[PDB]
Amino acid sequence: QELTVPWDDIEALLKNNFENDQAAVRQVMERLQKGWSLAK
Amino acid sequence: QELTVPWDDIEALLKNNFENDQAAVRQVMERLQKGWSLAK
Repeated sequence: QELTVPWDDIEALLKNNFENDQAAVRQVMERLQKGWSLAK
Repeated sequence: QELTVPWDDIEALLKNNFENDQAAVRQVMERLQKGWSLAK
């Protein structure tokens, strides 16, 4: 699939969503990206 | 990992990001979710 995901904007969303757990922002973003690479 | 992702907010972000291709919003959200389930 030829689709581009705004990882910057998503990181900002998860950053806000995890307004305490930046470590969680990391884990969720890295799992989303990894998963994006797995679900290709 | 015990992490919750705002799929609603992300869908809105991708909806805005793909301000033309709602079909792409679908494909990206479904691949992010599937990938989330794969990268567990």
